[PDB]
Amino acid sequence: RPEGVNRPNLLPKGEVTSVIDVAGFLTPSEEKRIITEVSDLEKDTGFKLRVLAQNYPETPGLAIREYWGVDDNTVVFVADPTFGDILNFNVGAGIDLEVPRSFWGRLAGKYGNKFYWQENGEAASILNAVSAIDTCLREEPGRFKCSTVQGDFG
Ligand SMILES: [Ca+2]
Repeated sequence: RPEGVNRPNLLPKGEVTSVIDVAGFLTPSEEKRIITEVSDLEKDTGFKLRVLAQNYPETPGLAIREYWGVDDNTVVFVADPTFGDILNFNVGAGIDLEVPRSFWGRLAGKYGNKFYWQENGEAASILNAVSAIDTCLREEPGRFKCSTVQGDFG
């Protein structure tokens, strides 16, 4: 409970990037793979997935608002083992309209439970969750949209 953490100092230095890995969970090559996926998704759908890997309270926190221009089309994925579900999804109102709410909890259960996180490591959890979000958001509308999660079969 620190007034809401707001640390511009923990933002990356140069040009905006859609991955802030404060915690050191991802290699540069893993970061690059997420950046590619996230760019493509945004190009194809207009949805903005942004990834913040952190250990609270070492977070840019409220600083990410201006940084990423957080809006109705933004899902902020916080991966942080200090808080609750480890995999935390902050879902813009525009995404919320297209995705069943149960999806985020199912995604968190699958790739975010503490056994999966410890066994497979932080990178694998994050990468697998990014891909499942990408897949979900790209689905055509329908009564069974995102009722299953990527990897369920494949
Ligand atoms: Ca890193």
